[PDB]
Amino acid sequence: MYSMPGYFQNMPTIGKELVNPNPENEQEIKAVESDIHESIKKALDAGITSEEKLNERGQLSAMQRINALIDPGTWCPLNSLFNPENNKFGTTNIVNGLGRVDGKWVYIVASDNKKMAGAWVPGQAENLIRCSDAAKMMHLPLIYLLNCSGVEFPNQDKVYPNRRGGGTPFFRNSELNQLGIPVIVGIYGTNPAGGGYHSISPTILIAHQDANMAVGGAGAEQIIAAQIENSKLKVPAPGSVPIHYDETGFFREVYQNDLGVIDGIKKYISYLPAYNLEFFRVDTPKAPQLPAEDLYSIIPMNQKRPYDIYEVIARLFDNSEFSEYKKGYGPEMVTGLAKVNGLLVGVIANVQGLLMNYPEYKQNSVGIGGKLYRQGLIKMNEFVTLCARDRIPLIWLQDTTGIDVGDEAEKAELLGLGQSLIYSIENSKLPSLEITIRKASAAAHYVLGGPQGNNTNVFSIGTGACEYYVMPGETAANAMYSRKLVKAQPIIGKMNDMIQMYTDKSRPKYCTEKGMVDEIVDMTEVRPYIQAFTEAAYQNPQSICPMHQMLTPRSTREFETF
Amino acid sequence: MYSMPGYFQNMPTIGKELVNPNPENEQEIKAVESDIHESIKKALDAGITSEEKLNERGQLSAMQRINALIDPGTWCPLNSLFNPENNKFGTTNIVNGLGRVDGKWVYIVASDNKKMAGAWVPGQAENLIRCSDAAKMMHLPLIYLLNCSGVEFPNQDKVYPNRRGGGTPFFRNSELNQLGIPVIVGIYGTNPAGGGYHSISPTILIAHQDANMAVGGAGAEQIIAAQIENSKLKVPAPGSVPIHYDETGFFREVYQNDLGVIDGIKKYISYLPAYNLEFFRVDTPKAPQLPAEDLYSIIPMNQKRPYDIYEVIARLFDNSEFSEYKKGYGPEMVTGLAKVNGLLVGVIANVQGLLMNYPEYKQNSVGIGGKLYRQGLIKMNEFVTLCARDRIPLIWLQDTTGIDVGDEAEKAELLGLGQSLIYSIENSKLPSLEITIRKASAAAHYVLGGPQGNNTNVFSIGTGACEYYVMPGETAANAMYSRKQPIIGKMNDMIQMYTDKSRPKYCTEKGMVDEIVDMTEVRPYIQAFTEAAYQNPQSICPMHQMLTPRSTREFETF
Amino acid sequence: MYSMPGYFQNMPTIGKELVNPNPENEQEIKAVESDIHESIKKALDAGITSEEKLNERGQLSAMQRINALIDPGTWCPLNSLFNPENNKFGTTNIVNGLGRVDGKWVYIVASDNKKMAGAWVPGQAENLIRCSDAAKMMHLPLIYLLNCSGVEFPNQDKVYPNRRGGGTPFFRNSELNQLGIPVIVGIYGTNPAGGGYHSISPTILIAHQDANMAVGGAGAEQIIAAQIENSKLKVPAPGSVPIHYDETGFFREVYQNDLGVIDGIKKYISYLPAYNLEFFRVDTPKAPQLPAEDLYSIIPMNQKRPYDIYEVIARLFDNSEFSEYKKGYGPEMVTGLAKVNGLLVGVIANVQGLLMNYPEYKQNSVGIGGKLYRQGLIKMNEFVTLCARDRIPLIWLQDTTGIDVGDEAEKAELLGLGQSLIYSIENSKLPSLEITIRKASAAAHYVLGGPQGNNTNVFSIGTGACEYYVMPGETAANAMYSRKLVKAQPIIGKMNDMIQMYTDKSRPKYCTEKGMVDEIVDMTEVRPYIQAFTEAAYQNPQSICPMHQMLTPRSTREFETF
Ligand SMILES: C/C=C/C(=O)SCCNC(=O)CCNC(=O)[C@@H](O)C(C)(C)COP(=O)(O)OP(=O)(O)OC[C@H]1O[C@@H](n2cnc3c(N)ncnc32)[C@H](O)[C@@H]1OP(=O)(O)O
Ligand SMILES: C/C=C/C(=O)SCCNC(=O)CCNC(=O)[C@@H](O)C(C)(C)COP(=O)(O)OP(=O)(O)OC[C@H]1O[C@@H](n2cnc3c(N)ncnc32)[C@H](O)[C@@H]1OP(=O)(O)O
Ligand SMILES: C/C=C/C(=O)SCCNC(=O)CCNC(=O)[C@@H](O)C(C)(C)COP(=O)(O)OP(=O)(O)OC[C@H]1O[C@@H](n2cnc3c(N)ncnc32)[C@H](O)[C@@H]1OP(=O)(O)O
Ligand SMILES: [Cl-]
Ligand SMILES: [Cl-]
Ligand SMILES: [Cl-]
Repeated sequence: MYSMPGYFQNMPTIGKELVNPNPENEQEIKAVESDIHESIKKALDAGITSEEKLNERGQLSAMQRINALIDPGTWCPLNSLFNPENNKFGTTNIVNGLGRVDGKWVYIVASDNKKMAGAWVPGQAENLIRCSDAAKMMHLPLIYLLNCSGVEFPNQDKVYPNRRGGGTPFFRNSELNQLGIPVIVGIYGTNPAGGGYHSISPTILIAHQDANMAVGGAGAEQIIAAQIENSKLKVPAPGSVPIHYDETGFFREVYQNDLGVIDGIKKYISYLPAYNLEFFRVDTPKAPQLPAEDLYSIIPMNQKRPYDIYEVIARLFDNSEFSEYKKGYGPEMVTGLAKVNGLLVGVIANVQGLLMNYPEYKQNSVGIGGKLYRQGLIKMNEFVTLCARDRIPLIWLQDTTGIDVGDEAEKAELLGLGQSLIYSIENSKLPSLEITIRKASAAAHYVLGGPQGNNTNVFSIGTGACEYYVMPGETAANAMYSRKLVKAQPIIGKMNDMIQMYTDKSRPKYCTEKGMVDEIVDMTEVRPYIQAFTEAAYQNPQSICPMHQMLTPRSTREFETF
Repeated sequence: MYSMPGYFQNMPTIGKELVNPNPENEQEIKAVESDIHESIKKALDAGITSEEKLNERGQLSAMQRINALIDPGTWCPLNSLFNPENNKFGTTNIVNGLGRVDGKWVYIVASDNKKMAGAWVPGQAENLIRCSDAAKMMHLPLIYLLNCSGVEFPNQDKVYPNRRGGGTPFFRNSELNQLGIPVIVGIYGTNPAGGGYHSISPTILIAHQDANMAVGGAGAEQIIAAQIENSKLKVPAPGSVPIHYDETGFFREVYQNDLGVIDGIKKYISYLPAYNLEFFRVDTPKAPQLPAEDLYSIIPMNQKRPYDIYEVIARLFDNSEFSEYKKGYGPEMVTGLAKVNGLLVGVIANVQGLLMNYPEYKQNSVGIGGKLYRQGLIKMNEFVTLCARDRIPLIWLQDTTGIDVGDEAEKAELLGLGQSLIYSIENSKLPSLEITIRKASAAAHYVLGGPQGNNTNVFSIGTGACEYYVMPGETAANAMYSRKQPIIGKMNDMIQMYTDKSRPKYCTEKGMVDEIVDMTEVRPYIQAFTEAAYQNPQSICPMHQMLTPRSTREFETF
Repeated sequence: MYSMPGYFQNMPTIGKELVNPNPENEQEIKAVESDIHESIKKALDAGITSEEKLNERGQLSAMQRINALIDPGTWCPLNSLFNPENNKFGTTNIVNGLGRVDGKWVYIVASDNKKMAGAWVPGQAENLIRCSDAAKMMHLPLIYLLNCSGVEFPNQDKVYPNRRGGGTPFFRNSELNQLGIPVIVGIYGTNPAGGGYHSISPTILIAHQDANMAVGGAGAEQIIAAQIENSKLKVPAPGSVPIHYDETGFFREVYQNDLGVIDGIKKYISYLPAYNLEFFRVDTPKAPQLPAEDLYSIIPMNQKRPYDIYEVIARLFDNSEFSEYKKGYGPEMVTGLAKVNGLLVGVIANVQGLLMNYPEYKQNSVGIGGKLYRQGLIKMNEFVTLCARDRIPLIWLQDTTGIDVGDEAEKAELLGLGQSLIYSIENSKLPSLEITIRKASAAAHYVLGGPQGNNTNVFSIGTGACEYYVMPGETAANAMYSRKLVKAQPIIGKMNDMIQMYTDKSRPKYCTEKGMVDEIVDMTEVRPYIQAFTEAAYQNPQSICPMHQMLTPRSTREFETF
């Protein structure tokens, strides 16, 4: 039932059974993961109105609405801890990520109605753009579970104006619509002004019977007097159901309770165009042959230690199968085709450890795994270009310390080749996933399908072993202060300040808090995200290459045989 | 020598000669303007290495490089005071804006080498994106005068990572290239890592003979020892001319001094495709019939005072001519075609003052100028859609206090119609200029061709009479605290804080508006924008195939 | 003054000095060329009104207007002999091709006012579409020297209706405009209805003082009476200058005579955006090191004879330099980068002669040059894909007898690989030139950047040694009638009818008459056309790859060294 099994089935298998577990390493990784989960929990529960109080007066929390909406176990939260401005509640007042609904993947945004009635808080605008961007790049339906009181008044200057403030998503919703990507909103509670526009910008509007959307809402001693004297009229909240259902017909449908709204959304989701993924499969979905739990021993928290990348790839992709492009050329990178629930993806991943007698442009040299050289860069360039032609999404597994430096490296074209890769990625036009296994550092972070490719990277996730910095604090301390040491003790103070500050500001939690990485995910959650991404990417792709017309597999084969 | 003079020449003229100057108003506006210029000056001069010291060792400052590059008097700086993170030096370490080069408009980005050798500072990445974005939307060549030491080490966490950090411009440069928009870099001084990529991402590389671009540069007591012992070798800065000219050939050309580099850039700029603007003209360029200085009396700093928008439009556009679309329908807005150096633009501007017997969906009502109603919204929708079809760039003059509120307004479809306008703008696909005359407030700021339309708004500028807020502090204080003595404290805290954080300078510092420009600089920017937009447009509507003028005429006669 | 001389300058040189001329071969080719020129001459001079009579009453012929418009010696006519419907005059009543105007290449269409006042004749619509298509694909300004009386009344059914009839160009002109490509028209003489629309559809209208454009023009015994009684009024031809200049302002400018109109057009052409080609050069323009006249000896008219393709490539491209991609892999094809007036092009060309010990999927086999095999097809696929990424236009030199047949070939994926190439070409999105050196046959004609790629092939030209057929008449005779032999003299009659008919209908002149190839060009005109194409393609390209970000040269180098 599949094309070209000779190419796409029974690929080389990779990975060993884990013979030597590392409980202490596992304990270190799980400690990071636990801290993320506790922080996510503490953040979701924060706010003046609890889930309990919400339920008492007939409303569901953001997570209850999501869990009601999605197929159980398909929640891939993104930006859970995103809090670039340090809001007290620890979030941006939206919950967002990928969920599956009766088999259809959709991007989900839910207003956190526990916190200031879903108000726009600092950082929210940016958070929201990352949502509509992901949807845009994947051509994936965007679902708003809206309960939004608009601009948080004290912070208006940070949430109301500017190119990428609270007004932007409404343009982004129109762009999704114009690109042919539907937006569905469940309207809950009071949605004035900023909330109103969030209500009116989507394609389909499903309202709670008590909900409203409006250009403006109901919002010294006389001021208190006027309030009760203007409340005794029982004048209705502007733009309630009798207005936007009965008069304007802007609300297409109206339900009695939150779960009704969710059902309405489900119905409209069921209307949306989506391939049966079977159409794009080259194999029946198969689990990896090696357990993901091993990743807790395989990927070392001791950043000085290498590890075999193949052991990671064997645990993330179907059947631990892998079809490497140009094995032996560019030994610092692994580039090859794999399968995620039967679907083709291109994988690009750093190789760790020492590389004897390499790179070829240096005499008597040893290459450092995690670094990028001429062959690695050209190989990736070719591979990205091949995958682009073939409409094969790229998954980048980053663990990098940069492109090789020095005039020998410069003469090898390395700067040009790294940028050539950037060019290749931008030319690819396909949605891409970036997974930071450990190190995201140097310009290599950018060129390795980094999140700086705003047209291609849908989002990025990291494991608990991950860290982000320009370069290690010690290298940066030398780079920053060495010459000032020769100009002239307060300067060595500054150097230790720097080494410390680089450690502090490169910890997984901080990184995702600032959004350098969208989500820290458990080692056992990496594949689930890959699966969510790949299936979302193949749901309604905007371009097709028939398998028998794909070049990547052919060029791969030829490099093997010729 | 022009198509359809019956439509495009001798349009109705508008505006009166200013009979009653307002010296006190003028003084208030000019005070704001003076404070901007002084702040811009103080910011450009800040940094450890002065223009003087730069010149002594053979280098030009960012502004010297720009002024050498551009036709004199064509500098339209943007983001002069942009400093969202409050860097001490007051800037993002880049100077940027529109300049003209031998008649060709180009977007210019110059590294401020006065400050940490042009290092990436907090806010810079965002600043840079606004540059490549402007270029992208206008299909305008982007010029880098590069002197960039890469990531500022202490602030690496704010300048190195993330979707829109320092790595983003390199993708943006590839996108410009792939969209067919050339990037030209003059490479100066040391450009390692972050600087290297800024050097290598553009289309054309012109290098100073002492310059370098590299993946990585040269960058307890032993550390100082190793330095002098590693400096005695006189080992060359990685990726210098002998490497990137003589070996890789990545530097296409190499010059002896800064002005040589500038000449190289000029030569390559001269290679770039550009219409003679005469091609798109419907008239010979004419100054307005009324002086711009009048704007200092016309546009009131007293925000409670109205003014006649037509008096502004008469002073910004060629010959004070204006061809209004649907005059009398949607009286709260003026929408119509005008001319900027002979080129057609669509103008959309708020009308101020009371509007007797309006809106039509209310009994015995008076409409507030600066607000948006059913007819205004539909009219703008139609006008934007018409101009889009006709490939006519839109210039929005904002002075707004929002769309009308209340259930009567809701039944009039107002929410839907504001969003419909957002849809129309996004559908338009053309580059657009937004000018905040005074008030940028409410969702109206967004729908009136706001900078939130990231695919259409190239950038936005404001006059000294401008201010940005969700709503006035007093209205916000009621909205925030009404339902709730420490509470009246908070309300005055809010009214004050809204005043503080809505002043022109603050607004542009945060980048809510890209530049505060002098009243006499508004037209120059309009001229820069329009001419840049018509230089190499990606789409054409022949004048005789334009709908806007036809539909306009028909509304007048039928 | 150029990027990366190490890659782009001092490429390997190719080709030998011609030691053994072949005068008889030369004579055979030049005979074909002479017949083309005579036919083109006879066609241009045909019509009831001569150039002499035109000049007497103040008008220029199409060729006079073109020659006036263009830089001398830059005329590249296309479709000179295009006459699919066999019109008596031998043409489609338009003259078209590429001309250069003060350094700017433009596509030119001129109404043949010698023939029924520039009326729409059968085949014209198609001819016109090829013009707007070329302009569209190259993003090249389109110039109309219009003198058009609209639909030829007796042939209205063939020139007026249908998806690709006389109304289509007006839509095509709007599409060019919407794509950002300007159309300039010089309006001459009477242009009613069909002519009117041709006048009004362009961007810029320059009128002759006596010209008109109109929805409708002035057009038993009483009918003759009404004519003189309706002519005595001296009622002006509808839509003359007083109307379309003085009233509507549709004519932007008006000139006294034909050369004035041409000067108007020149002025507006001077307004058009165009790179100085220096911007895209990687070298200073250099002539080939070997003379093109040699082509008359090199390319054999005896179709059974091979020849060295390198000798052709050495004579068509700058300095006889060539940078071959994957030399030794896919030995049946040459694919590599070359220079045309300093500008990078990708060249793909058939290798002729026997290929010992090939293809690799057959035991004890000899490959036929001119045929396509696994490595050739994969190589081309890669090369096209590489050049697409790099924004390097492709020039295909076709001399082909098809992809290899048989189940061995089928197992080698040949069908899929040929179609993969079609996919690659369509993915390339760049303008492409196709030159038929000799044989355009089999599906190979299609996959080798054939004119069937309506989004990529701007047009196609052929030498006098060229010929087009599905397969040779003798092979086709067997294929058609062999089985009808076994089933059963009238059948061998039919076989000779076929062999003859295939010869007749595959001669260069017939081929271009039908438009299978757009123009038969002299051996010494091939490079000029390449030069016209390349410079037009680089004039205002819609996409750029910076040289230091180009992959083709890097991947080429690596295949050479690794
Ligand atoms: C261009 C766009 C501009 C804008 O968006 S302008 C902002 C317009 N927004 C409003 O008018 C909202 C006024 N709010 C209500 O009516 C809000 O009670 C509401 C009607 C929702 C919600 O009222 P509830 O009775 O349902 O109370 P909740 O538990 O859901 O939350 C209310 C609580 O959250 C906080 N809250 C709610 N909205 C905001 C905001 N916006 N900012 C800061 N804090 C907020 C505040 O502590 C509120 O207390 P009160 O003021 O006493 O009601
Ligand atoms: C992904 C990309 C990552 C990156 O970009 S990593 C950053 C790589 N950058 C470097 O290695 C630059 C090291 N700098 C030099 O060699 C720099 O002297 C330099 C070679 C330029 C410039 O040296 P000059 O001798 O020309 O001195 P300048 O007046 O131009 O400015 C130097 C001065 O500016 C400041 N400066 C310069 N660069 C930086 C930076 N980057 N951060 C903070 N502050 C800086 C600093 O006070 C410097 O003093 P010293 O350290 O004593 O030289
Ligand atoms: C959807 C679009 C539909 C259409 O285009 S409908 C066609 C509308 N066309 C007309 O009405 C053209 C009528 N022609 C004139 O007025 C034409 O004399 C004319 C005004 C040009 C040209 O008249 P001239 O006096 O300049 O004579 P010319 O030497 O340029 O050529 C005229 C000659 O060409 C021939 N001719 C010209 N036009 C046509 C056409 N169209 N078909 C066939 N043959 C034609 C014919 O033999 C003509 O002889 P007359 O009929 O005695 O004038
Ligand atoms: Cl790097
Ligand atoms: Cl509003
Ligand atoms: Cl074939």
